[PDB]
Amino acid sequence: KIEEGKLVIWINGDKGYNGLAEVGKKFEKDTGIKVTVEHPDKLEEKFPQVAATGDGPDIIFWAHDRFGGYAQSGLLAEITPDKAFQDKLYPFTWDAVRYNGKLIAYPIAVEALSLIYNKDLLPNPPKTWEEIPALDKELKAKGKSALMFNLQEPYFTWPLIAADGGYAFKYENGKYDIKDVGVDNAGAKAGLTFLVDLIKNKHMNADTDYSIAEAAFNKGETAMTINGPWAWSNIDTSKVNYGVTVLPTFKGQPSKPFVGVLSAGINAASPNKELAKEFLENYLLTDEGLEAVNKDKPLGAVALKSYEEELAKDPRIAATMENAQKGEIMPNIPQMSAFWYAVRTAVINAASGRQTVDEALKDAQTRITK
Repeated sequence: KIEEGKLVIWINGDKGYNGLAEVGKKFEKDTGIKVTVEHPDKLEEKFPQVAATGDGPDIIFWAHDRFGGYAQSGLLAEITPDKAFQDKLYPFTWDAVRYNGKLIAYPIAVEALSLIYNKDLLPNPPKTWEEIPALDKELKAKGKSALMFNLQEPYFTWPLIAADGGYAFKYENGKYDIKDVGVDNAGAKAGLTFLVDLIKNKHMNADTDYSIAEAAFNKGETAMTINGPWAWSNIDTSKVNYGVTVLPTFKGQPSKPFVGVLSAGINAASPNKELAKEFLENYLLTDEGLEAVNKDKPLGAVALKSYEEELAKDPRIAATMENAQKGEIMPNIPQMSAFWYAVRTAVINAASGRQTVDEALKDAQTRITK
């Protein structure tokens, strides 16, 4: 029902929680206050429950998309970083941590899709989507295929659909305009159509899913794939000589993948708000703090400029941040749930011929703005 005089922190089991425990130890010796870190199962489902009764951790770490609902219920306190501290992190990350204009969490890390290719089959990866058809016919002459990635889930195909104009919800003046949806505009249709032409002309198969695409790439059958940092581990084992780079352009516009920002929020019920702020701003969000967490489990690309510049020496991390800066911050509003269902159906329908491109998107759009 509080604790007063200490800090309790929650973070998921797949993150560097032992490394975060170490930043906590440094805090205790410099100030005398104890910090304890915990990683309970399905913690993102528990928080809403215990927090509603005035209980739970003082601060919680999770992808920014879930904090929208939390803030809606008044579970998060408004943070007060001054203009100077805000200057230490890339500007676009702050747009992922606000509900109704108010800052409700500190950005930590950044994640997004990238183009991954086989250097042995393709020493020069394509810069454009338009080039792919010809590259495929060319590689087929030796028994290989150009590209294979998950066509079942919209999170994986949106980068292409969004490239020339698509977007979920318009973001402006620090707020999302629930009525300005971009799924049936010219750009979105052009993108979905190029995707459908790939399938019809036999360059891709409508059934291809996550596991099927990963295997083909790790088996050296296909020259490229589209995936996140969570897949690098497996490619390392496959022994394929791969590279991770900027996504191809479409109609000269950059592909726009969704961006997930690991963030730290403060319980509105916490009697330790000043301690939390001091800890997060002056201990965790420093080159020394993120390094400690990273050493445990890689954070990937980070929001802190100074440290990201060091990390950028790894071309894979440099690519992740590049595709992220060119991508679309995932909206944190409730209406976003309607988006997924409407778009998922639209893409599966167009790929199967069950429905045309122009008609699939029209219906999705009508559905979301409903």
